[PDB]
Amino acid sequence: VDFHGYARSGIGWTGSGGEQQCFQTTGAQSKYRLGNECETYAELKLGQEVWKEGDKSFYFDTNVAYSVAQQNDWEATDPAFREANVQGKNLIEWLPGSTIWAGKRFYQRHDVHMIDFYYWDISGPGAGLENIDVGFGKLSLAATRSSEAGGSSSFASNNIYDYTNETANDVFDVRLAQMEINPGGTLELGVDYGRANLRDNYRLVDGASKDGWLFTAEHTQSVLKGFNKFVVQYATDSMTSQGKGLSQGSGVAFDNEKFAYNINNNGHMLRILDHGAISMGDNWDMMYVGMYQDINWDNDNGTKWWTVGIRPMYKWTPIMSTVMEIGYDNVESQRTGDKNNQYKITLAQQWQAGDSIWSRPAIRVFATYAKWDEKWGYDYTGNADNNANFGKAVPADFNGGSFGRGDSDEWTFGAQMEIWW
Amino acid sequence: VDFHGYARSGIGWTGSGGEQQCFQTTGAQSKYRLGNECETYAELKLGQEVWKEGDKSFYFDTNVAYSVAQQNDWEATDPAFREANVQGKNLIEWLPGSTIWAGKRFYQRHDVHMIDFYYWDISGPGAGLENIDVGFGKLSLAATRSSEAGGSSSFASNNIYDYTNETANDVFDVRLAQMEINPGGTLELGVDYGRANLRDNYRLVDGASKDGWLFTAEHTQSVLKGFNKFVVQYATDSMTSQGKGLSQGSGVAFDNEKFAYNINNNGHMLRILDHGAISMGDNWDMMYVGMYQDINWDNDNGTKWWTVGIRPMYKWTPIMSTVMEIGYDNVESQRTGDKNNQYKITLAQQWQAGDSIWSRPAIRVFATYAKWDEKWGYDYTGNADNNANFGKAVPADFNGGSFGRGDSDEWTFGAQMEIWW
Amino acid sequence: VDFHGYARSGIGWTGSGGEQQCFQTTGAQSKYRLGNECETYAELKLGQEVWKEGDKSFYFDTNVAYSVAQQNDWEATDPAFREANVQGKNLIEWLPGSTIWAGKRFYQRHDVHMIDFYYWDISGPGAGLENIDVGFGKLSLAATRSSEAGGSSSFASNNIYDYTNETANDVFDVRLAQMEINPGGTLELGVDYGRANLRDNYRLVDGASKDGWLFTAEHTQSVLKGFNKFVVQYATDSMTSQGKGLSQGSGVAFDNEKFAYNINNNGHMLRILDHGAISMGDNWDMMYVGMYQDINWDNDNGTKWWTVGIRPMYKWTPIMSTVMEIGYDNVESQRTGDKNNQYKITLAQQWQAGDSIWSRPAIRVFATYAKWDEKWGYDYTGNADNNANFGKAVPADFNGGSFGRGDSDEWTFGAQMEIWW
Ligand SMILES: OC[C@H]1O[C@H](O[C@H]2[C@H](O)[C@@H](O)[C@@H](O[C@H]3[C@H](O)[C@@H](O)[C@@H](O)O[C@@H]3CO)O[C@@H]2CO)[C@H](O)[C@@H](O)[C@@H]1O
Ligand SMILES: OC[C@H]1O[C@H](O[C@H]2[C@H](O)[C@@H](O)[C@@H](O[C@H]3[C@H](O)[C@@H](O)[C@@H](O)O[C@@H]3CO)O[C@@H]2CO)[C@H](O)[C@@H](O)[C@@H]1O
Ligand SMILES: OC[C@H]1O[C@H](O[C@H]2[C@H](O)[C@@H](O)[C@@H](O[C@H]3[C@H](O)[C@@H](O)[C@@H](O)O[C@@H]3CO)O[C@@H]2CO)[C@H](O)[C@@H](O)[C@@H]1O
Ligand SMILES: [Mg+2]
Repeated sequence: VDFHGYARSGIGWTGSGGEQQCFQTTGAQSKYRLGNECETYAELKLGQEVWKEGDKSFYFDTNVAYSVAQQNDWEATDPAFREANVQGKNLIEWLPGSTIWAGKRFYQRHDVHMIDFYYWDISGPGAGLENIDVGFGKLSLAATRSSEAGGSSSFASNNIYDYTNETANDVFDVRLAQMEINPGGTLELGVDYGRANLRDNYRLVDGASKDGWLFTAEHTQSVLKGFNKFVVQYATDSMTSQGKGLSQGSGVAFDNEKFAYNINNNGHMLRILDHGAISMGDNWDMMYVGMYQDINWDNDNGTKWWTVGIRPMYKWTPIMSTVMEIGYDNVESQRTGDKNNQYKITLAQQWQAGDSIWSRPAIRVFATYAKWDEKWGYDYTGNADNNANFGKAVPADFNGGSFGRGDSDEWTFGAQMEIWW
Repeated sequence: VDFHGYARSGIGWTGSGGEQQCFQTTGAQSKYRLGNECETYAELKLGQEVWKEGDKSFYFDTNVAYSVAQQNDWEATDPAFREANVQGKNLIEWLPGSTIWAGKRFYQRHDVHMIDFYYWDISGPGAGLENIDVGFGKLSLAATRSSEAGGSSSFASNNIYDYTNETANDVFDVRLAQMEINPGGTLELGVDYGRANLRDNYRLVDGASKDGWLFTAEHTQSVLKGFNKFVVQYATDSMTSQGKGLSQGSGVAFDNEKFAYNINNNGHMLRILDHGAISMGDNWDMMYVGMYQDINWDNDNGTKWWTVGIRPMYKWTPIMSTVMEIGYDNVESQRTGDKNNQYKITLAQQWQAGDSIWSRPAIRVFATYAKWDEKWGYDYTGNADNNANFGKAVPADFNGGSFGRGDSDEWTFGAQMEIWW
Repeated sequence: VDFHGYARSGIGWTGSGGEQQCFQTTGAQSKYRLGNECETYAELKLGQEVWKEGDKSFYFDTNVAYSVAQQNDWEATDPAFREANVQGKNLIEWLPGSTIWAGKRFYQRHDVHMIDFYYWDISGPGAGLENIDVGFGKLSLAATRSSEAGGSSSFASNNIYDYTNETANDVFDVRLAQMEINPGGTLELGVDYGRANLRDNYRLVDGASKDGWLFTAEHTQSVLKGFNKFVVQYATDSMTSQGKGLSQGSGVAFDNEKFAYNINNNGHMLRILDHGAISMGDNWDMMYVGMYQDINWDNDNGTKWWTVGIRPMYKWTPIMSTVMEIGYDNVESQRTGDKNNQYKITLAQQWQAGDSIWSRPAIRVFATYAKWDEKWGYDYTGNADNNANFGKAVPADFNGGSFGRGDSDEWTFGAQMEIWW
């Protein structure tokens, strides 16, 4: 049996009082990871090569995820059965070196570690013909699925409350990669086309986006004994809300009281990202991110995001170092023009089973500090039925109430373990 | 650690629209498997031989099942802890080669793959003395348990709504097998006696079946480089409803509104089955089933079922083939004399890690087509309290409403993976 | 992959009728284990040494628990994700042979097998520096966490029903062990200090205990080819209710109707324990316990407990024996002075993969008998709101109703498997 996974777990305290807290800017889709994670998360994989004959082989892989709050010993939970697929390599003579697979599978995800941000991820149930050799590069083809909670109607109503049927969305993906545009660099290009796939007779709301596009282009340059990635992405409509490759063409959301409300995503998104990790000499390592994301919706509720941070590691011993992370966020509401922002600074002393910023297990002892000043928030007060502004960006003092995290401070500290195997 | 299991997973589309659908005749207890399965199901076993001394050994086995809808990546679920038992072989000098075991264990199940139909299965918590050598054959003894949701009353009421206590049922099993009645053939005989085991003072409903019998006789003949099984079974009363060896002597069911209703199973069942797989030459393999099942209940709500289908595999390469399945069902209501029926035809191109119809992993790409015409259905409209005909067979247009699947068509298609290890 | 666990599973019957029952004295915190367990419980561990360099190594461990009722095959359940931690040994040059760890981990538990009683157990999320060599003995340091369901208020109310916020408690532990006070004996000493850690601004009830102490001293003497432990413990206030090392300084409980009620634990506890297992010759083994526990609360609802039992094993063969267990309990209510008591006698014939009372797998076939006479019970009738005596000790006939198990008899029997690996 093969055994792999990821897991993080720990214990912490908040400067002001009680269990530890985590800090994320209202409107941003991420937080600066170090000494700013508040869960025990864990994926346990058990795979195995079940048959081999020369070049031909069949591999079986599975994944079961657990997420608990780590406030107690016995903590019951509903695990997620995230992957169970079979991949057969070299089984098709004519297209050599390629694989065909079917089943639930995490499929070629692209992410940014220090902010735990996945920027191109279409995993889920699916199937595909992977790694076909096109000479100048490798070309892969796949189809995956997602399905939104409700959003379709059995008959034609004018009442959004009748659109409660789960609505399926398909994604068709095509990538061309490992092209050496330059010396040291490579270029990957991909096209994603998604669409809500309606049951015979069902109907979507009026004006629902329905389908959409995501265009990705990623360049990898080898540098300072490490690397640098520069991405640029462009999304359209039903692909703007998730923004990783998955489609939500129905435009209907739901309150905690089962009331349907309208999230319509016609619009577009533009992403410009650059991240990497470089080694400078023998005693330093350092990861870094810089991103600007702009979701512009017709519905006028989009946002414009900016981030930057760096994680420099300095090594006393081959297995003892001092890590430091500094991050800055700033989100501006499309609807109101206000701006929310924050900055965090963490200081940690770790012991890892490695000599790299990328090596783990790791055992940290840290201290984090954050100061934010938010001037807007989302209005989730009331009910999708009571409230008409339900789920819209609204200023910090809108109608004498108060939205957003405010303008304060805080510091937390503790011990943590993190590890991929 | 030992690692074994079963798992199936995939992606599909319905000709008419949306996610894929599966087809099963109303009244039949099975569907023709190929390109007609709509879940990600998976059992993960982790066992181990914990002690051996010569002939003596102690084996530890466990099983944990997962079933999700494969419409998304993160799909939480409550797993079933299905087996955790210990078997010790040769530990009793006097009866050599035999095992004694205790714990939850799948125990000697007999099924029919293409229709995924288990026809003799009494697994659950239990214990037994297995494989005693009686000279002309092997004789095994076991006791397993089941318990129905409610069905007993603390005091004597006349109101069925007072019969809500979980009611336990025990099964006592005896089999005599591996007897060579003829050359190439073998004969197994088994007797099952089950009964509801009431708590001190509790009482069952008036007229409740209470106990019952299942008699099995299975002949296996070696043929065409494969085999053929011919079964004949006979059940009585509290063994007719489940019809695999488990007992339900209480006769009380429950609506989705927690209202008790009366399912009384006094009557009998007669099963005549013949299935097998044969190889004809070097380029063809083919599985086949033929069955006739008649449940006759006093309560007049039984049914009379008929099935036939064949799955012929033709192999282009030692690892690439074209499979085809064709199935026919026809169920007639005891209560109304009407008949429901259907026929399915699937065509698939697979790649397996084998050269057999029985070998897997397998990766299929298929298309299925079905046409049914149902003339009756079960009335589950209303409430066990609102409705008096709750859960009874009723014609297709009974009281202007409509029961059954109707008289239509459909075709689906997709990709799937399936594998036992 | 490393694979370990514990698991017990089986099938049983009650003399009087139905599934088997288990017997525990009202007020006692344990039952005499043999042929007196009614669940399928199982922990499945999968660990692994992920990196080693000479003396230095990093170990990864995990645990997932399942508990089902064994009344059926398919039994769904919510598993508990109990441990996921990383321990790195010898990573700190200056303090050699010591480990530093972080994550959810079972940490140095001390228990009493025949009564399944854990008397010093602070496991949960946490971190620590383990096994520092202090010359005359080994000194370890750790901090673990727990959190009670509710018990804090956002503002200052006088209504206990406003104290519904989960309230966290930290524990700080220090032990000094492996000191050879005498020849053959050793001495461990430990101090535990726990306290509810309130969020900025939240408040506890008036008079809430808040914090507390647990003092442990355990002496182990090597004897009769086995051993003997003699413990003495002393707890104070917020450590008296759990009484194993975990803190509950809030004093607020909840009915099944979400109504807060007051459990206040100011008081103290005194524990005197002596247990062990000895071998006498070659044909006998025998475990034994003797304990006296007195929880004295200001609130006057404490109890005074007494137990004694012995489990003598006599071995026919190196792998076939006859086990016997005899236990006696007697609890007296602090509030009413009444006394509850019981005695059990079990007789079993087992087959184990060992020659010891401590060796398993084991497969038992047994019969148990118990006779009790309880004269008081807890009043859980009504609601924390309806009832004012909710949850208090009350005599057996208080207000014409009836509390406690009464004065009866019973006998059960069956087969079971049990195994740690
Ligand atoms: O295994 C490689 C991978 O390990 C780590 O990624 C894990 C994350 O740490 C963990 O939070 C989780 O990520 C989730 C994202 O937060 C969320 O945006 C969404 O996409 O679901 C994710 C769950 O899959 O899981 C991943 C891995 O399963 C590490 O951060 C990565 O650097 C590394 O690529
Ligand atoms: O492992 C041998 C076994 O593998 C396959 O059987 C699995 C079925 O595919 C799967 O559906 C499931 O069967 C369930 C039945 O549908 C149901 O009638 C009832 O009896 O519960 C069953 C769950 O145990 O599980 C089995 C195996 O666990 C394959 O179909 C068989 O040919 C083969 O014998
Ligand atoms: O693995 C060593 C350990 O095995 C056995 O202990 C298990 C118990 O049999 C099992 O009931 C369970 O114990 C629970 C206690 O009943 C309860 O008081 C509380 O502390 O939670 C416990 C769950 O951890 O689990 C343990 C082991 O996980 C055996 O009894 C012991 O002798 C032995 O030390
Ligand atoms: Mg659940």
